[PDB]
Amino acid sequence: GLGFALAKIDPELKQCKHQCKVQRQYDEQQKEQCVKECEKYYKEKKGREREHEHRD
Repeated sequence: GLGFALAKIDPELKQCKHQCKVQRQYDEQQKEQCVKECEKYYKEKKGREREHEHRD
């Protein structure tokens, strides 16, 4: 299919995913779980969402 597109998402995952990928190296499945938790915050709230944006 046409999965080449980056398909950017909300920035809140930028910082949370970064934290997951920088702290304690994780396998594809292990990193999937951390993203799942970060993504879960976004998913559950499903609102405008706000963050400090200390990093990036």
